[PDB]
Amino acid sequence: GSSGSSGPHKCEVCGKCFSRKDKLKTHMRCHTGVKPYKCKTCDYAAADSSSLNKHLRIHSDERPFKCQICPYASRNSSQLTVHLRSHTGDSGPSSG
Ligand SMILES: [Zn+2]
Ligand SMILES: [Zn+2]
Ligand SMILES: [Zn+2]
Repeated sequence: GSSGSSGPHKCEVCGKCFSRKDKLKTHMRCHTGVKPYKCKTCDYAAADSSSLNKHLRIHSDERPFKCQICPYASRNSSQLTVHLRSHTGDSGPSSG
């Protein structure tokens, strides 16, 4: 059997309180952007990866270092050293 669940649904996305489900249901119409390509700081969404990649260009950031396991990056090597730690279960090659 099922009891059911309900409650208030605020447009946290922007911060608009909506009690009438009918209202919100449509309110979303505005927030319609399911693009996995979004800036790090800006709220811009691109369809094609490249698009986002280029957008990052304008942003002056010196990140010569780049992790292997993850596409992560750091301005200094030191930072990367501590970052790696994260990768605890790094399944890879190992002789012996
Ligand atoms: Zn909203
Ligand atoms: Zn940006
Ligand atoms: Zn990493």
